[PDB]
Amino acid sequence: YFGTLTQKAPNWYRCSSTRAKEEVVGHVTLNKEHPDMTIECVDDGGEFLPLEGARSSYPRVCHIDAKDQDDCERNRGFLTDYIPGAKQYWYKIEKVEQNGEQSVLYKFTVPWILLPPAKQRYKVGCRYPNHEYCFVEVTVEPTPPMVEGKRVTCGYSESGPVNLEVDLSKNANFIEIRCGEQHHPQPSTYTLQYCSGDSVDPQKCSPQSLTNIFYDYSSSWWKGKLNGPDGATLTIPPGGFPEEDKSFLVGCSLTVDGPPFCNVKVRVAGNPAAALV
Repeated sequence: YFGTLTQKAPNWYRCSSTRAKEEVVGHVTLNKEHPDMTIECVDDGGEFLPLEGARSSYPRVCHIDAKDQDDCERNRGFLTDYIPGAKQYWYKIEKVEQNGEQSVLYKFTVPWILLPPAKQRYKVGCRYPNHEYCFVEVTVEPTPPMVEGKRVTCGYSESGPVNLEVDLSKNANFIEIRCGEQHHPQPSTYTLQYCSGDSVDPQKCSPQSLTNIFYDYSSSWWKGKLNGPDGATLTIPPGGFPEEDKSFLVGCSLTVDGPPFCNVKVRVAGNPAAALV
């Protein structure tokens, strides 16, 4: 049931219902420099795979291991499970007529600031009523981990933990940490505990009380969830700062318990600063 897939440009593929003898699969990579892709389905008398997936208010995609059109569609996933915040209007759809050939063009663009914190793979393509199909696999590259001011955006890599450091002090007393809606906090008890070990890996975390770090500590100093849409914000009242410089580890895991990990070392400045003793 293989349709015939040809590449017209990087991230632009064309499928027709001409029966090919071997399965050819397209390969798209979406990142900041190449935030868009085009799927072109030839109408031989031209639907995006999965059917309706580029028109619906909840956009839908194939699992990356779908074996064919029916396997894809009977198991169709949600685009937002791969890219949080994805919207139908990230697709622009066009009918094109050329020299007696009708095709439909589905051009998908990810706003680059919304690239996910971990690499994702799904696939889409073209499908026909007689069950013919072409797959185009989509790799969505991640937003780099970063610390911008006091906002810490975690990220995940299979080639090792991500380590980020950020500062807290009396006069710059809040930080925001984002694990992403797809991921998970470490330790899970982070509003009460930090990792005294050298990783937020549950096997290495060695959770200890945040009363080791702050004075008059309260879990109420955290607002928002680490895996909520805006991450979690930790705000330290001025009296909360100890006399000594300190640090603690909090972070994120890809899955509830498992790697990759993102380790955020929060460096707490002692109060008073030496100038003001």
